[PDB]
Amino acid sequence: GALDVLQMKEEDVLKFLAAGTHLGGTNLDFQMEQYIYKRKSDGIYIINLKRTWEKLLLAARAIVAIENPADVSVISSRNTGQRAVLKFAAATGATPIAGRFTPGTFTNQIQAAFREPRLLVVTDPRADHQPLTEASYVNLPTIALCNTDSPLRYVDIAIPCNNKGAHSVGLMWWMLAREVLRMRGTISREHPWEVMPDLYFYRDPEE
RNA sequence: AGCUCUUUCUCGAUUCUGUGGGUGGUGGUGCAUGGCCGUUCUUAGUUGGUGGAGCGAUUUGUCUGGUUAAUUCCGAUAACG
Repeated sequence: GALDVLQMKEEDVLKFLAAGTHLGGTNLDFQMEQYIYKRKSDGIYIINLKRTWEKLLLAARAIVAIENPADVSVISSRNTGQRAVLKFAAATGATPIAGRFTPGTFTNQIQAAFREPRLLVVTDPRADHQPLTEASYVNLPTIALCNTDSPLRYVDIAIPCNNKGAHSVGLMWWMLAREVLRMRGTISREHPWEVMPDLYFYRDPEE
């Protein structure tokens, strides 16, 4: 949005630059091309950082529009997102799934794990492909974190970022939790937040 | 064998006689059947419900690999129980 109260600050841009979020792959799909700045002299694509913040605020404006927070479902089958989705679901009251998704969880009405959500958020479209393709049987809207070579086939909001691993995946979930809590009125739009980004990251060498 | 022939005593409504109808049969059909037994077959095999795939007969589950006397376990996984 145009508003100064929604503008991206210097201190967020430095946190993007320090985590590698702007660095894509060596390949580009034709659906992702509008999110790209340029290709480097070494064959790597640069993701446009202002495009990310608009698509992330549009995603937060979808997540705030659900009146019961337990109706939102959150997923990661790769390890680099598992701590991050568990912390996101603690900060705001969504339902997490981590590890293997069981086929038929959304469509086998009798099943012990059966559930019926209103919104679905996924960490990587190529890896999390079962809950994406299974959402096509039940009228379920979708948000996803997309790299330059991600296949867009059932996602309705794609957020441009490096999703390969490490600090970049944890930072995106932390920043999405910050803005949903801000615009619902639970924390300040000006005072810094008490939760450090480093709480969401995956398994750097411990000692 | 009073079976039958000659003879001349005996019993007492129980039988005899014609028609209808029964009853019995190690008689016929095991290619009309039940029950029982043998064999395919001594091996590891077989099947619903709800979900997914095909216009359909059908299929997945019931598996690439390792392990076991074993569809026995581990694990993998559009299937779950």
